[PDB]
Amino acid sequence: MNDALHIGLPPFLVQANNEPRVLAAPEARMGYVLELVRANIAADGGPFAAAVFERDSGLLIAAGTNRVVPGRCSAAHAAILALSLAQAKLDTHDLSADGLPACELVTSAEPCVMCFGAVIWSGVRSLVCAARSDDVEAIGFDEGPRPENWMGGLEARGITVTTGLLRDAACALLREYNACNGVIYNARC
Amino acid sequence: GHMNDALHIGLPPFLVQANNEPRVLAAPEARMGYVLELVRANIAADGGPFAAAVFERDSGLLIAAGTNRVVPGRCSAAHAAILALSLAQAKLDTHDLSADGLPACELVTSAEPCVMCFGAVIWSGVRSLVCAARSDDVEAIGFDEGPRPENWMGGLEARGITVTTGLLRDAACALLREYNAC
Ligand SMILES: Nc1nc(O)c2[nH]nnc2n1
Ligand SMILES: [Zn+2]
Ligand SMILES: [Zn+2]
Repeated sequence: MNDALHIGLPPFLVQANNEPRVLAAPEARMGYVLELVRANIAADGGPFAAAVFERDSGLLIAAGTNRVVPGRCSAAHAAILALSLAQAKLDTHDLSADGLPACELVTSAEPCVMCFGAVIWSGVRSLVCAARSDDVEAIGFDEGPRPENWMGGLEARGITVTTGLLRDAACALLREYNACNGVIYNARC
Repeated sequence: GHMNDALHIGLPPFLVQANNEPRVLAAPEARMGYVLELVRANIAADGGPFAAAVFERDSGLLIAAGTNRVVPGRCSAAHAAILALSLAQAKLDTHDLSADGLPACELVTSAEPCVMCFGAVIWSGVRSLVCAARSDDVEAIGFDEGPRPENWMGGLEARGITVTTGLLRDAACALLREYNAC
């Protein structure tokens, strides 16, 4: 659309944002996010996904995935779509606005510099990641020149940080995606 | 606004018009001038005092323009640079503005990008960034730039994006000051 910023969502992602879901444990939240990653890969997207949850209830607010290529938008990273769709559902730019419960971002990989800033501005009070930055860059993706000690930057910003949650599974998905990135047809892929 | 099958960021009349009107501005100040014009209309359209536009670096052909639409759009990622770069990619049918066969693109923005936009610029494919107001000018009216890397400018140049700042700074600050006063 030339009259607005329009990022369509693949069916699976639409399903994820339509069906009520509650996941109490961190492993439960991250496990669901990893399901979206495999499904995004199957839906022509990057091996990345994230979701916004109510930190104290585990209620899924919104889910997002990498749609850069099919979306014709380099700003379409998982964290950004998840944060935006969440803000659109709660009808506010601040997920920390008076009246709403604390929000948490559960992302399959540590945020690049762009999404890093996106998180700080989002209003979320917590960030939980799976794959470390080195894991993402090991298969080719660039995290960008994030400020030094970005983690300490978030905490000082009142944003608690956690990483490595279900890292092994997150890494397995990053590597299978990489094992198909090529152009030579692979029936196994 | 809010949707189920998509993230839809509506645009106000003037911005829609700006994204569909033929406009070729060769000189740098010409481009920055138009952009500051968008700032004003945006302020009147309930948006923040920020705007940007992507241009064909050498011909000055306007490709797309964006403005801060955070509050009215209920989206903290809706900064001038994000939308402009995003709508430019939409109009050129690609996520990479440096794609082969595509002309070099430039993002003329009213204020220096925040840590977030900093990254968007890097992943956008643009090869040039021209800014009017400086970071301290932005911070001087209550707008945060977030924790950017040490020497974000060198960070952009190291990646093939030449940076120019201070262009029409004074004219842009007058718009920042007025926005702040109201
Ligand atoms: N710092 C800052 N804050 C916003 O909300 C912006 N929108 N556009 N550019 C912007 N820059
Ligand atoms: Zn990112
Ligand atoms: Zn910004």
